[PDB]
Amino acid sequence: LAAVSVDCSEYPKPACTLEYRPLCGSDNKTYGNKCNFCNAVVESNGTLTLSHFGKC
Repeated sequence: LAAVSVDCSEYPKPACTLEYRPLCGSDNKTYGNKCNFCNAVVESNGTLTLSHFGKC
């Protein structure tokens, strides 16, 4: 319960790297890592956002 969100002003990128940082959007959508979650923020106008860092 807070405003902890990642930044994706450099997305989207053609490479996710492959790490594993499951960021759950504020709608409960798990994204493998920051880039996968950041590609949703970029293709969503930022209407996604997250509610908690981790898997939903």
